[PDB]
Amino acid sequence: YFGTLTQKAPNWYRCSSTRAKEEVVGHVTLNKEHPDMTIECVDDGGEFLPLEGARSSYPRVCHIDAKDQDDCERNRGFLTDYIPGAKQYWYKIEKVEQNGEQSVLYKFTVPWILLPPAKQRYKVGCRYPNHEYCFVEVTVEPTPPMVEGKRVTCGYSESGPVNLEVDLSKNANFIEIRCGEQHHPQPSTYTLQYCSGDSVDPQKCSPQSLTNIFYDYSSSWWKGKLNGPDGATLTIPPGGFPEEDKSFLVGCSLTVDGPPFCNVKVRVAGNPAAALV
Repeated sequence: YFGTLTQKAPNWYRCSSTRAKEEVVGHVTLNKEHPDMTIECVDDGGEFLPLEGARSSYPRVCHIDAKDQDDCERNRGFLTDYIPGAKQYWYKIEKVEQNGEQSVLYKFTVPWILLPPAKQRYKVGCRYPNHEYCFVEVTVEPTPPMVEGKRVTCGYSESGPVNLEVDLSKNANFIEIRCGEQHHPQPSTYTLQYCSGDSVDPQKCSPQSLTNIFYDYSSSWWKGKLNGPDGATLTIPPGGFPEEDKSFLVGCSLTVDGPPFCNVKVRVAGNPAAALV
């Protein structure tokens, strides 16, 4: 049931219902420099795979291991499970007529600031009523981990933990940490505990009380969830700062318990600063 897939440009593929003898699969990579892709389905008398997936208010995609059109569609996933915040209007759809050939063009663009914190793979393509199909696999590259001011955006890599450091002090007393809606906090008890070990890996975390770090500590100093849409914000009242410089580890895991990990070392400045003793 293989349709015939040809590449017209990087991230632009064309499928027709001409029966090919071997399965050819397209390969798209979406990142900041190449935030868009085009799927072109030839109408031989031209639907995006999965059917309706580029028109619906909840956009839908194939699992990356779908074996064919029916396997894809009977198991169709949600685009937002791969890219949080994805919207139908990230697709622009066009009918094109050329020299007696009708095709439909589905051009998908990810706003680059919304690239996910971990690499994702799904696939889409073209499908026909007689069950013919072409797959185009989509790799969505991640937003780099970063610390911008006091906002810490975690990220995940299979080639090792991500380590980020950020500062807290009396006069710059809040930080925001984002694990992403797809991921998970470490330790899970982070509003009460930090990792005294050298990783937020549950096997290495060695959770200890945040009363080791702050004075008059309260879990109420955290607002928002680490895996909520805006991450979690930790705000330290001025009296909360100890006399000594300190640090603690909090972070994120890809899955509830498992790697990759993102380790955020929060460096707490002692109060008073030496100038003001």
